[PDB]
Amino acid sequence: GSNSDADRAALQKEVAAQQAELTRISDTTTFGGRKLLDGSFGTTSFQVG
Amino acid sequence: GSNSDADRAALQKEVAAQQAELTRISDTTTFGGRKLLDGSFGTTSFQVG
Repeated sequence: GSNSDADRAALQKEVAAQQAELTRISDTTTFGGRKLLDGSFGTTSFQVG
Repeated sequence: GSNSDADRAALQKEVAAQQAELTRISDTTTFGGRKLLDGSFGTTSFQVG
């Protein structure tokens, strides 16, 4: 309501913790010590023939 | 997967051992101390007439 919740400090802290959690989900997906979604993914290609 | 198995070092060791076993199969065919495939084979001709 632009004037009701003066708790904007903890609100920004909440969304900042959520962004940090997102950055963590980016990492910790190391299927082979080669974390998939984040970092530098080599744009691989699986040979099937 | 072009990036999934970082154990390509042991993979190379495996392939090199397979190649060395191939070269050993080439040797050790000393049918008379005249190993057929490698070593010294004169590419001779068997007389039958």
